[PDB]
Amino acid sequence: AEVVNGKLHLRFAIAPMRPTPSQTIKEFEPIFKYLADQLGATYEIVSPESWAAISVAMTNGHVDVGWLGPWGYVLSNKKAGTEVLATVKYRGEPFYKALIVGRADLPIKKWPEDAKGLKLSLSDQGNTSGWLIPMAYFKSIGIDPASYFEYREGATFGQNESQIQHGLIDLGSDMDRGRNGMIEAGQIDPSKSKIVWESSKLPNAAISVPKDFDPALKARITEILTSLSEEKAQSLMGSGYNGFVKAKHSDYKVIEDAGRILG
Repeated sequence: AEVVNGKLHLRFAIAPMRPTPSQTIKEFEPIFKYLADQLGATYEIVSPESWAAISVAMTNGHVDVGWLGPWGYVLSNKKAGTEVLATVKYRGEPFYKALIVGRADLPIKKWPEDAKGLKLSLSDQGNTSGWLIPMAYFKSIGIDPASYFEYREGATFGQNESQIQHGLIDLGSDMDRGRNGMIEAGQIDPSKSKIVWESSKLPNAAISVPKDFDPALKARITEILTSLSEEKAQSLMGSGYNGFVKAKHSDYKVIEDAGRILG
């Protein structure tokens, strides 16, 4: 962050919460514009296609305020001391769940013991719900996805849902709040898929700043976001996202723990 020609400038970044960067920016830029306006700041914004990429951007000093996925925040905190200021609310709650979605007609009565050799697609290794949590689940039951499934990694949630719907894979990861938004936007036909597995509750996205971020600004940003009403917040964000709660590192313990156990 710097003051340019007397005017504060902020660099924003948004994780790939919606299926494409343009959708993500169109739907969530307004909360960032609001934030910048409360500070009298200019801004710039990007939304990378992968979850790992926004973590790396924050770690490598390119981002003043980032909306990071949980594992992206934990990784960046470990590497660079990135600080979480607040957690986003979805339907009024600072949590969400990971999914494994399957084709609607997939036999699953003995899941996942009846799924050997099926085509499973996980997301990039920076994706909490899309990679970290499902990998932790398989490892907890002694399954190595790369040798158990016809396995692919690195897909986006948009690719996973599309490929399931069109019969190109059997199984793919998603997150509940993400799937909800895709159904609400008419982007998938939910008759063609079903939830096969859901995780326990996970902490939601981490509104994050670099380690040495200006303390006065940090405090203002936190108050600006957390003081929003549900109605005002929702007016500025994609459907379902409707506020922020003050957060700290220990709120992400379950994610840190999962990452540790996977090495």
